[PDB]
Amino acid sequence: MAHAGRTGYDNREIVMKYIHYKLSQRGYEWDAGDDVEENRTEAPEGTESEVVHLTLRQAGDDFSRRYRRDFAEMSSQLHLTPFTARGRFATVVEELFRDGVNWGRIVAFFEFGGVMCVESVNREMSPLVDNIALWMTEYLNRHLHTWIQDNGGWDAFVELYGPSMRPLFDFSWLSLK
Ligand SMILES: CC(C)OC(=O)Nc1ccc(C2=NN(C(=O)c3ccc(Br)cc3)[C@H](c3ccccc3)C2)cc1
Repeated sequence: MAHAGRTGYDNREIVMKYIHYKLSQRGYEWDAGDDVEENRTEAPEGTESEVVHLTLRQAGDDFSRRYRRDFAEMSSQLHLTPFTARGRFATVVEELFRDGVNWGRIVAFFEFGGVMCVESVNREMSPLVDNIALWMTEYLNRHLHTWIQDNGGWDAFVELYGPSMRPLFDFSWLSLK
């Protein structure tokens, strides 16, 4: 069996943390159920897990900061709807893994869900924030679970998008229209 290794990250946390952070950046306070604003304990319990999120959230944030215009153009205009939001989410995701899955694309998947959350809050659709991120956890663990396991897991990604890893190659923008 498997025991002691560099693989075992909870996609649920990688998402919630990503959405919880990306949302705070836009001045949004997403209430992912668990709300404990009275425990400033930064104990070294899950330092490794934090990296997968820090390096990940930083990886996408770096690309977004460069193409903020292209993002704000599609985001600000992105027509969100709880009736076809799930359907559109798949369309954007399908493109991400349409030509194959790679650490780069995986970055768009996380950045994608973040945009929707920020766009939902604008249209007074906070409830969507929980639905969007939720679909990410399921999708990530549904299909992206195996692939990531064969791509050295988040461990490999962390090394590719580590803190020292200067601005390297980017992912093909999921041009949808
Ligand atoms: C974040 C990374 C992956 O970079 C991106 O490519 N992001 C990305 C790209 C395009 C859109 C768009 N969303 N669209 C939606 O209609 C839509 C609706 C609801 C939700 Br939830 C998400 C997207 C447009 C759309 C219009 C018509 C048909 C299908 C989709 C295209 C959104 C996000």
